[PDB]
Amino acid sequence: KVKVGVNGFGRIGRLVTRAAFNSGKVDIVAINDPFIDLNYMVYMFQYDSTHGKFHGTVKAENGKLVINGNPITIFQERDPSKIKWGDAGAEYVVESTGVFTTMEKAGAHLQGGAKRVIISAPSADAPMFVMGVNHEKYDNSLKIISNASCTTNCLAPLAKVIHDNFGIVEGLMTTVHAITATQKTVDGPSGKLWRDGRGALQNIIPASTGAAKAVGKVIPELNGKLTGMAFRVPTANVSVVDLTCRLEKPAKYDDIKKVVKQASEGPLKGILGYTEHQVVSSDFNSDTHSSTFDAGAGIALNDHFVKLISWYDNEFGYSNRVVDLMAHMASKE
Amino acid sequence: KVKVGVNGFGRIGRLVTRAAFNSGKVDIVAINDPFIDLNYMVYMFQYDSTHGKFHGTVKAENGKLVINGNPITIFQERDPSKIKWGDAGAEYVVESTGVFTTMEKAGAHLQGGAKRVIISAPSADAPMFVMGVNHEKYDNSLKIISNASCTTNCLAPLAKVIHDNFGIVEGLMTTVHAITATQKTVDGPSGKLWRDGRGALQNIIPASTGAAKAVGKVIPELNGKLTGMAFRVPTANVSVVDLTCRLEKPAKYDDIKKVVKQASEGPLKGILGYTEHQVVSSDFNSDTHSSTFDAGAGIALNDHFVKLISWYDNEFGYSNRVVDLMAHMASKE
Amino acid sequence: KVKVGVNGFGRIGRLVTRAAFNSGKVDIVAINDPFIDLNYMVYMFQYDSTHGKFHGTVKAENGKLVINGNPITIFQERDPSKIKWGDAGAEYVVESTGVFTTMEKAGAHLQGGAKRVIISAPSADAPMFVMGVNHEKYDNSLKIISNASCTTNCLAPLAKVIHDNFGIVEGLMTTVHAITATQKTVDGPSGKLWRDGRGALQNIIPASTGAAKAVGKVIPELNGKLTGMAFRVPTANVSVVDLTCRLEKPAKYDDIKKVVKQASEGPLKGILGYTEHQVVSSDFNSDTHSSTFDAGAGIALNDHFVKLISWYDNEFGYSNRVVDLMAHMASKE
Amino acid sequence: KVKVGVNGFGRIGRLVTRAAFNSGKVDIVAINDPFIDLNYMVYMFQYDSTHGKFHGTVKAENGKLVINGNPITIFQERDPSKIKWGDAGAEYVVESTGVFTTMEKAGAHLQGGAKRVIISAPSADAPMFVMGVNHEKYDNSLKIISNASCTTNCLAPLAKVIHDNFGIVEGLMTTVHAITATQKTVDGPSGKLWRDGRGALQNIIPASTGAAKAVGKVIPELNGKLTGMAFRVPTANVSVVDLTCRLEKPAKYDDIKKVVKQASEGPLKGILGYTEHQVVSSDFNSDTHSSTFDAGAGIALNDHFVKLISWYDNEFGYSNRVVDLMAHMASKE
Ligand SMILES: */C(=C/C(=O)OC)C(=O)O
Repeated sequence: KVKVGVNGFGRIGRLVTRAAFNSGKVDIVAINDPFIDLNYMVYMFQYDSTHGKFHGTVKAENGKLVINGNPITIFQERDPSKIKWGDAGAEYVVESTGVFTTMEKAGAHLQGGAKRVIISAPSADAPMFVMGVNHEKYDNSLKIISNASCTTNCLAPLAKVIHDNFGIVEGLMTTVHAITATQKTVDGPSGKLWRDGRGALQNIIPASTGAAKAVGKVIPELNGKLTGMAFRVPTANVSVVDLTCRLEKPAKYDDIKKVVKQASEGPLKGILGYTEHQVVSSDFNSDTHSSTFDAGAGIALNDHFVKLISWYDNEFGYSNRVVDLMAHMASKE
Repeated sequence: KVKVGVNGFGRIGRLVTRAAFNSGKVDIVAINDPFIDLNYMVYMFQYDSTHGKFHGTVKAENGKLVINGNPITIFQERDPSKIKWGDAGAEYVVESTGVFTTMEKAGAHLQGGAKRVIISAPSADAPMFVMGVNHEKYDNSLKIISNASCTTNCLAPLAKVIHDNFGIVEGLMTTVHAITATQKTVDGPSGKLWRDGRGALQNIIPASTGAAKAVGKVIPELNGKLTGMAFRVPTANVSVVDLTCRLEKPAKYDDIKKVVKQASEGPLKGILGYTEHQVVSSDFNSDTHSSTFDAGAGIALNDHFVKLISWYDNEFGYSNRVVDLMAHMASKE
Repeated sequence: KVKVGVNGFGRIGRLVTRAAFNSGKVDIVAINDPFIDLNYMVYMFQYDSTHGKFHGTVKAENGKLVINGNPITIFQERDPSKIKWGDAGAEYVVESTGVFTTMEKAGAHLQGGAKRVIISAPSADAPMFVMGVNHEKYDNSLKIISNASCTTNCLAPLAKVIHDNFGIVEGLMTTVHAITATQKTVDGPSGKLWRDGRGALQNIIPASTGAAKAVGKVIPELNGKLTGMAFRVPTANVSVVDLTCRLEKPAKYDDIKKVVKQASEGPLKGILGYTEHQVVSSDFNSDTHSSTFDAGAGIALNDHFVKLISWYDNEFGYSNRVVDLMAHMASKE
Repeated sequence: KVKVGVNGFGRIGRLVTRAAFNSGKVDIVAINDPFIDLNYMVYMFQYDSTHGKFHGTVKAENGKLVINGNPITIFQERDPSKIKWGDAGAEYVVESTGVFTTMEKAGAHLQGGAKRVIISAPSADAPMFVMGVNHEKYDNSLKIISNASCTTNCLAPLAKVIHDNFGIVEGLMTTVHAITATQKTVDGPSGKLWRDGRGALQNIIPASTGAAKAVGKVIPELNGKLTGMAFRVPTANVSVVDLTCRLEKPAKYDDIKKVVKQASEGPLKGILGYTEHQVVSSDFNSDTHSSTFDAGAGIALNDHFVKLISWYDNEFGYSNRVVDLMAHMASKE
């Protein structure tokens, strides 16, 4: 129903576009990317190494990108304040470039005639939302908004269920993470973060992340009670969260499984998944959940100290939540 | 000095053999493998995808394996009771097939005339040792010994230092582990461990391990205080330990750093390393340490709750610790 | 309509089974595998790293494997002679273990009451068929038959169109091939084929193949005019043929492209594909074509000396041809 | 003896530097790179994922890079016309950025006081050389020179031996090539070459190359008689040439082995290699040959039509030829 514009046609930009057409929950009417012209967009959207060929039509017709017969207006504007969102009829804009994450920069989209702006990344100052955790706190007064990180959309729905039930005294998270566009194929320059320059095919690579800490802004009761870090490993897609956490109320592993499977079939349905199957990462390729709890993989030392494992397609899970949020925003207009 | 026989020319057999000649600490004089003919042994020892071409000479000469000029006796004996280790003059036998890990099956090497057996794997009942942790607890009465698991040999020297200075109340360990010979190139049969059957190039694979619980047996104070699990990731070699633990005494991160660094210079030198460098996994390929503490990669929630990172070359570190163990058993005969 | 048994639930067995239900061209009524129980068959069939989760339903129910509501008799017989194919109504048996490839060993399925046997591998003596090339030479006298290799099914349809139109004086093929179930994760034992034991993730591995020479059996006019070799490379699936051939009659690259495009739209449709798109290997993952000509990747030196590139999903292409071969066999009884 | 400056501290710039210090054939006195400051250089040079950690000493000392006690002056200029090579005393400049490969752009180094420039890539107009093939046609008049490409350096020495002895009438070349710094970790923008945009870990990627044709410039007799293409595969390093050629004089395979072994032992020593071992790509990691002919991997259809296989470390071999070419240039001053 709501008409959407996407700034940036990267993995997130294209996969949000793909998720909008598959779910039908929003309508993509404009795309802006200064480094990908229209024919190149046809090709980049049609063919995907990770998620296969688009099931649908995609063609260049009279200067438009046409997907499933729906023409999309294309801008090639390096400055966000110069994108005529309002001319193209784009009410919400997905800011997915990764370089306009502050409320000051992301706000440029309001100049072109856009009413609301969703940042597809963590934000220093924009209010962060995670579907099924704190989305119901959104209101019409917020015009610039963040959907947090993929890792945050994994840990947070799991953290919520475990806090609400047994209470998290303190937790340390490791994410074993698929490679991303920011890494390099062979040892190369990554001036800010030296490890991230090292060959992504050859290396387990330790990285910093604020994704755990950030759970404290979508679940305030956990503020200052979570942090962690990442290992980038050589797979194309799908990441796993490893949450090590002390609970204050006693929790048998079967209890943890009981409450998580309850949440998965009830209000967190389609956001937090549950499985007892002998799954590996490629089993969650193109899986739309934010988080799928892996019963068999985790381990408890005692009733108050556990290791919990949850899978997430860092590409497809996150992109589907960016669509799910925009549909909630538009239901509350 | 002590004359060693190796059962099984697998990854461990060849690299134990390789580390022997490189360190000179022991003298290899026999190999038994019944699926690998002498000519094939030349090639498999000469060429290594992970550790590069053997720096030295290897040839098949008059039915022996001649490495740097030292002729080695070759057996093709499917049954260990039937290997004449004594005739060949092998004081110690390394038991590296991974199927003779119980004291009963391992003992067969004594029938052939060997006096001692080192098991290059965890054992149900054979006594386990970790260099730098309980190797002095070894005495001439023991004739069937285990050198534990490569993972235990990474976690133990770190647990020891941390527990010595701060006390470990409890810990949960994740190891992000390189692929091994037991895994498959594509989805294949692993009847008892369905996940280890899934294609190793495609998948992050969750796995059970006893390496953390095993640390209870070489540091008895830690018995019942540690467990863990592993992820298999598509890299050829080098693995990392992620120890989340609670300490009863306050430990500022700079205090954890000082003590581990101080241990690495002192009694534990060459077993536990210390680094502040921006390292990635391949920086440790063919590194002879058991455990290298990674200062920058670790993170602390607070003075009591820490996530500590240690690298290990699961192939080369472990193989050097088997050679080291046998060296120490010789210094006390 | 024709009722089919599968011997071996390996990569080919399961994907032949998957292709039978997806296409609906045959009915799988029976499977034999001595190393894979009923339960484990549910999991291996349902979850696939390469081709994703089975679209449809799979459960164990009353000792039978139930796919899309169709029950399947499960045998655990090591000896092919002793499989009661006739009691379960298996008229054709797919011999997919790759250890019963001779007409003598393959005949063993007729003992248990099967009428016809399709070896899902090349055979030393059994007549070999390629769909769209020589499958019309099949008749009812034949009971033991081979569907050739995945590589022959890629090369033969292209070779046919090139020979038909311009005449192949001679040619040499390279296949750059994805990793298979016979390779090793780390340097391991491969006594017949020393290169094939070197670690499949680390290495480009040269290999011998008879697949180019076998095109001489399905197109007798090319007997003695083709040979070739392979490189194994670290991808899970999808391979490519590289055909360097001399042409009798003069052929500009544009004429080659026309006749290949024509053949792909006409009598070789669904078997030979044709594309001018900027494709890469993963664009053919789960592509059911035997052979897809890549127009942009090929190059001519001159009107008589050219290099032609053709993609093949070595798993899913070949598996669909086995079902197509059996369906054509049912039509001619 | 000759003093050398390196423009660009990428894979080629660092490994030429590494080869200069290990062979001792030239002295690196200066390095320019605008995106990599002094302390970053110490790290990127010290630790290499492919070639291992540097064997020697490297430190930042008083604004100079000090390698094995030799201090190196570190520029940070974007416009080569403004590097003060003269003042640092760099007589030869290695132009290794990839963006200054024309005589006019590379000529900019002469304005800074350098006397000659070696382009470490193919050039549109600068004369190209391959050591062991046409390097003796260099003379003191040439101030701007190209060292051709890693692939040309592999094909040219093999093509010269085959052509000197049997006569190359026509050849088509495929190179199966390791991933490079121009590729992407996941599907990403590559506006001029769309296939090079697709995820390098997931894909066999066809590509154009002028390497086989360029052989016609260093061996004028084969001008217009060679061309080829490439496939990029997911390995970190080491590539292979696949040469399908037709000969004028008859050549049994054993005659081809004989004359290639002969040239590898005699005047092409250290440039062209020869082996009969069951080698795989990793067996050539850090191998310094231009080309190693793999006798067992190649195949003949007949005495006039053969496919020949030659391996090359596309990073280390090429880097060592750059040092060698500068050693030759210094000798003819
Ligand atoms: C072709 C190779 C392959 O990938 O097999 C699964 C074939 O098997 O027929």
